[PDB]
Amino acid sequence: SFLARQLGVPQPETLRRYRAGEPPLTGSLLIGGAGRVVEPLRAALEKDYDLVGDSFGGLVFDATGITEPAGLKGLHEFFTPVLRNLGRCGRVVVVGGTPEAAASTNERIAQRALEGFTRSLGKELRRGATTALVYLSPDAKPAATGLESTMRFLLSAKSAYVDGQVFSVGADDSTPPADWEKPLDGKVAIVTGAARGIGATIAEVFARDGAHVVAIDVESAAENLAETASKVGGTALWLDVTADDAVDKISEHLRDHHGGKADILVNNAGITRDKLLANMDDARWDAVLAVNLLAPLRLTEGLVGNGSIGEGGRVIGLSSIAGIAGNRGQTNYATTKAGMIGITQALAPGLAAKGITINAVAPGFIETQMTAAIPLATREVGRRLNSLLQGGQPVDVAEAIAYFASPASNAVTGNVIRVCGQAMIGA
Amino acid sequence: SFLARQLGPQPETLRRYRAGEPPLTGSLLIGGAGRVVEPLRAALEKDYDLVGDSFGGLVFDATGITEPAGLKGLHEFFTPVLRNLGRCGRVVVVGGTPEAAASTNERIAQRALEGFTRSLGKELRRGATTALVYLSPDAKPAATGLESTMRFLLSAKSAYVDGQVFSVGADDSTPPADWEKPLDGKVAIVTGAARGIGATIAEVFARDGAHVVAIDVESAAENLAETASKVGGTALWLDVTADDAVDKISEHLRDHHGGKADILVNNAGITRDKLLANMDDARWDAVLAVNLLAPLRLTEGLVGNGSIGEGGRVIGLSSIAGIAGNRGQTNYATTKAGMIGITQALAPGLAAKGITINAVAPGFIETQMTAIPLATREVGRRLNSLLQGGQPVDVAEAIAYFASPASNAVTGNVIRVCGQAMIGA
Ligand SMILES: NC(=O)c1ccc[n+]([C@@H]2O[C@H](COP(=O)([O-])OP(=O)(O)OC[C@H]3O[C@@H](n4cnc5c(N)ncnc54)[C@H](O)[C@@H]3O)[C@@H](O)[C@H]2O)c1
Ligand SMILES: NC(=O)c1ccc[n+]([C@@H]2O[C@H](COP(=O)([O-])OP(=O)(O)OC[C@H]3O[C@@H](n4cnc5c(N)ncnc54)[C@H](O)[C@@H]3O)[C@@H](O)[C@H]2O)c1
Repeated sequence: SFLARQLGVPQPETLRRYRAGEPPLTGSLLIGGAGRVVEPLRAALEKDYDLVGDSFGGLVFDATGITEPAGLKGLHEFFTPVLRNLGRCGRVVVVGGTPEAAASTNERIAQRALEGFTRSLGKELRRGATTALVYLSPDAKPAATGLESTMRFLLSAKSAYVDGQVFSVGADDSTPPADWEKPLDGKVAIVTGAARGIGATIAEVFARDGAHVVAIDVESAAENLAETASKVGGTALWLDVTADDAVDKISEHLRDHHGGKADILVNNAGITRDKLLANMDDARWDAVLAVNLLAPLRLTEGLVGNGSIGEGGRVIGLSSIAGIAGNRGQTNYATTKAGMIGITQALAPGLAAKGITINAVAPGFIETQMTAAIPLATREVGRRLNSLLQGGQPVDVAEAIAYFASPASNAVTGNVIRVCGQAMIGA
Repeated sequence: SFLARQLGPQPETLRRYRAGEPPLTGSLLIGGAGRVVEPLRAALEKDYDLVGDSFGGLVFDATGITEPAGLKGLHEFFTPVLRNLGRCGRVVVVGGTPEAAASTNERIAQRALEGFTRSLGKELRRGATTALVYLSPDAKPAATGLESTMRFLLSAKSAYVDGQVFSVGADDSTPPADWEKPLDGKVAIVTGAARGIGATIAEVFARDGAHVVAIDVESAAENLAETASKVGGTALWLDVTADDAVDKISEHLRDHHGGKADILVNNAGITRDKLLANMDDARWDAVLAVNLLAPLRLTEGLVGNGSIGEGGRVIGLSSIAGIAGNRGQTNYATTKAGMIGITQALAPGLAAKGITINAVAPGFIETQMTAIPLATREVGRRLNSLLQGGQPVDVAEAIAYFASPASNAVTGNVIRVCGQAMIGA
C-alpha cells in the first residue's frame, strides 16, 4: 500500500481465506436478536461452530422479530456492547424478512431500513471484518434449511472479499451437501473463459469442492487452458462461445464425457474493447455485445432448452461493477454487464419452475492481468477505495460463484452479489 | 495535490432555472424507435426547438428495442451526435419497465440500458447529464404521464440530477394550467423549513404557485418567520416528534386552508453521528424519532384524517448515506434507508387513494451542515461526474417535480440529487 500517506489510509489486513481443516471462523459465534431465525440457526450451527454460550468470530443478529421501526432500537442494543470484541476478519450478518413480503407496511419499513444499517456498519469495522444483510422469505418453514448455504458462506473465510452486500433467500427448503467441505461432489461444471485468471481459478475452486470441470476457452489460449484442465483434472474444450454451433459443440462434449448432462454453467468469458462512445466504431461495440451478453444468454437458453442442464442445475454469470455504477469509456462493456444482471433477473422465474437457479457475481477490483494493465496511480487508488483497503483476488470471486453453485443454495436465485470488498463506488 | 494532478478536473458552472430563459441551451433531437418518439415530438413541439447550431438535448427512444442484438441502436444514434452536445446539455434514454416486458429478451435488453446511461453519464462534458426513464408498457400511446418527467429532465431545473433512473407508471396525466406556475393553487406542508434545504424547498414552491405551511421547532422561530415571510406562506412551530404533531398541523389547515393540504414534505432531519461501538440510547433514539418515526407518523396521520386526499403528494428526504451507508451513521442511514422504506411501502396503498409518494436522496450539497473539515469537504464535493457540490435549489427542484399535479403516474421513486456521486450500492 505505497500511497497510504498520500490517501490518508490504514495498512490493509491480510485477509484470511479458506484452508481445509481450519475452523470456519477464528472466534466464537454470537447469535442474538429475536424472531424466527435465532433458534433454528443456533441449532444448525451447534456442531460446526462455536456458539456462545476471548474474541468473537461471528456476530449474527436476527432482525425478523422487528415488526415496526421502533424495534430497530435492537440493532443498537445487541451490536454496541459487542463490536468492541469482534476479532480479526470477523463476520456480522443481520438476517431480516424480505421487505416486499412483509406482513405489514410498518414491518416492511423496518426491514428495508436494515440496509442502511448494515452498509454503514460495513464502514466502521476493523482488521478485516465484514458485514452482510440476508433477507429470508416469510414463507420459509421455521427450520429454515434454505438459509444454511448462505450463512455458511458468510460465516467463513470464503466470503473474505464479500462486504456490505444483500442476499435474498427465497422460501424453498434445502438439503445439506453430504459434506459441507466438499459441496460440489460429483457435479459437472462448464466454465467459459477458463484458460487463465478468474475463469481458471473458478475451475480450481470448483474442482477443490469436488466437481468435474469442462474448461472452455479459444484455440489462441490452449496451453494455459491445457494447464488449467490438467490441474483441476478436468477436460479442455477449444470453442468460440459466439459461434452458431457453440451450444452443439458443448452438448457433444457432454455426450462423450459426462452422460450428456451438466449441473453448472458459469458464463465467465468476456472481453473489453474500451473507448468513449463519441469515438466508438461498430466493431468495438458488436464484439463486446456478442461475447459478453449475446453468448451467455444463448449458452443458457441453449443448454437448458436442449436438456443438458436440468433439475438442480446452477447458472452463475459474470457481471461487473461497471454494470451497476457505469464507467467512463465502457458504454459497451457496462451495457453487457448490466445485461448480465438482466439475464439473471429475467430468466430466474422460468428457470425456477425448472428447478434451476441463476445468479450473477459482480467483481470489484481484482488483481488480474487487466487491473495490472491500468496506470499505476489510477490502479493503486482503485485498489484501495473500499472498506477492506485492498484489491480482491481471483479466489474471492470463485468462492462467491461456488456458494451459488452449491446444491444447498437452491433457495437462492435472481441474486446479484458484489465481490468488491465494499467498494465505495455504486448506483 | 500530486494525486490531484496525476489523476486529471474542470467543473462547469451549472445552469439553473430562471423565469423566462429557454429550458435548453439548444435544439432538442428526439430519435430512436418505439412508442415514445412520436407522442414526445408532439407533446414538446411548442416549448422546444425540435431538430426538423448545437444540441441542447438528446432523447433516445429505446422502448422499441426488444432483444439484446437491438442494443446496438444506442450506439448508432449517440455516437454520431454526441460531439455536438452543448453546455449543460441533456441526455435521456426512455425505455419500457423491464419487469413488465412482453418477453425475457426485452427484459434483458431494457434492464441493460442502465449500464449504458450510467456509463455515458460518466463520459459527458460541459456539465451535461444523462438519465434513464422507464415507462410502463401499459401507458396509453399518448404517453401523457411521461411529459412531467421529460420537462423536468429536459430543463435546467434538473441541473444536479445525473445518471439517475426514473420510473413512470401507466396513468394518464393532465398538465397544469401553466407549466411555469405548476403548483398554482396548491397547499404544501414543508417540515424543517427554517434553514437551508427546507427553507429552499419553500422558495421553489412559492415560485411555482404554492401556499407554503413552513414548519419548525420553537428554537427556530426567527429563521422560520423569515422563510414564511419571504415565501408568502404561514408559519407553524412544532416538534414533528410530538404526539399531537398530526393534530396541530390539522388544526392549522382548518384555520388557514379549509382542512386541505395537497403536499407533505418530510424534510426535517437531524444527525448525531457516532461510531456504533460508542452509540448511546439518546443519539440512536433522537434520530430514529425525527427521521423515520416522525415522517411516517405525519404521513399516515395526515392521509388518515383526510387532510391530504385525492391528488396528494408526499415527498420525503432520503440521503445517499441511507443508500450506501456511512461511517458514524448507523443510526442516520438506518433512518434514510427507512425513508426509502416508507416510500416503497406506502406506495401501493397511497396509489389506490389517488396520492403519489416519492423520495429524494441528496448527495453533497453546499449547506450549513456540510462544518465538515476541509479535508473531507473537498473530496465529497468533487467525487461525482459534475465535479462539484450541489445547491439547495437543485434538491428542491427535484422535489417540485414530484409534487407536480402532472406527476401522478410517478410514484415509488427514489431519485438521488448527487450530480452522479461516485458513492453508492
Ligand atoms: N478485475 C477483473 O479482471 C474483473 C472485474 C470484474 C469483472 N470481470 C469479468 O470477469 C470475467 C473474467 O475476468 P477476466 O479479466 O479474466 O476476463 P478476460 O477478459 O481475461 O476473459 C476471460 C477468458 O475468456 C476468453 N474468451 C474471450 N472471448 C471468448 C469467446 N469468444 N469464447 C470463449 N472464450 C472467450 C478469453 O480468451 C479469456 O481467456 C470477465 O467476464 C470479466 O468481464 C473481471
Ligand atoms: N445537507 C446535506 O448535504 C444533505 C445531505 C443528505 C441528506 N440531507 C437531508 O436533508 C434534510 C435537510 O437538512 P439540511 O442539510 O438543510 O440541515 P438543517 O438541519 O439545517 O435542516 C433541518 C431543519 O429541520 C429542523 N428540525 C430538526 N428537528 C426538527 C423537529 N423535531 N421538528 C421540526 N423541525 C426540526 C431544524 O430546525 C432545521 O431547520 C435533512 O433531512 C437531511 O438529513 C441533506
